Amino acid sequence: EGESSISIGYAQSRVKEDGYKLDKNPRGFNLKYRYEFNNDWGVIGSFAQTRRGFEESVDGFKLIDGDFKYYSVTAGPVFRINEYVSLYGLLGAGHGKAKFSSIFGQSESRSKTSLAYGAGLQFNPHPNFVIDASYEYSKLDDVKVGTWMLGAGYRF
Repeated sequence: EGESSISIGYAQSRVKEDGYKLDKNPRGFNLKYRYEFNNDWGVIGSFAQTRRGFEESVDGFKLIDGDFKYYSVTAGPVFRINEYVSLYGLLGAGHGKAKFSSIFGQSESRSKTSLAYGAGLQFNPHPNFVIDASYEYSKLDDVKVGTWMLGAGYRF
């Protein structure tokens, strides 16, 4: 196969809420995979996932929590700008999953569909050091979602 690069970073999605957490930022991880690095052209895929997890505390306002997970996947073309920098765009869709805890002969689950788009760039200050910066945003009529990713990887 062609040359591939592995990069990892932290992923957080800012969401509007009544007062959950301070920055309303959930904890998640983003794994990036690049196929056909070549030089003239290439492609890049972005994967991210997160889950609510706040320590129990008595505020009197209860905790929304929700015990749910959010997944999103995007992909797009990559074009080198100079001799060590490239610009690429991410396009796809975001999905959310939720499960209710109860005892029944069957289980119940619901899914949601949202648009996913964003942009990212690759910067290599050193041959063996690459910094990846990508972000994603979903457009909902009532819910506004802001997501950013920060990490680094190595070229293989």
